[PDB]
Amino acid sequence: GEWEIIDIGPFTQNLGKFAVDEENKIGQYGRLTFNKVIRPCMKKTIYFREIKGYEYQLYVRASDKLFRADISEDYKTRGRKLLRFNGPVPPP
Amino acid sequence: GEWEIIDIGPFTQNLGKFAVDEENKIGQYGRLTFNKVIRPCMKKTIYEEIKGYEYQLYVRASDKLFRADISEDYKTRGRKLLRFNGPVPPP
Repeated sequence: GEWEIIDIGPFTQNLGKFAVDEENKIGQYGRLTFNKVIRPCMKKTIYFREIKGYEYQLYVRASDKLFRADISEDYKTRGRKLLRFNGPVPPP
Repeated sequence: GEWEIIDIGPFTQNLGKFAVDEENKIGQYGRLTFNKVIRPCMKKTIYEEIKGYEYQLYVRASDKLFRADISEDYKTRGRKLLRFNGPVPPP
């Protein structure tokens, strides 16, 4: 399964909040305040045709800094895990 | 304008080599050897009438992964390495 562009509406925004909420448990940057997920947002669907889960890559502004966050999502349960959180990075 | 994922092929391979060739002029990572373009490759089309394009690539060179952004001018066809960051983790 491949990567595709997705929009930055409510579902993506809540992915962003998840990422920042998970990074705040780790503490690597000190306490971040979620601002917004910006374009572009990418999803990889991991797989007759049957979806197992997804991988999201997002650019998340928090505390007015840009970070790159990768999130895995389970298709059946919608359990969610923060795989990576990099930055600050410049915009794509 | 819009971002899109594009297929990996000869075009991306040449952008990858360009990035590494340009970064080697800068010198920030020493002499890098091009290895591979890894998925995905993203392109943005910028409108003014087309003004130009912007590429984001994940480029393996000297067995380290870097993120490279390349701009391309529609009228001149000139290309520039805007940045080359890393090592970064895989997408």
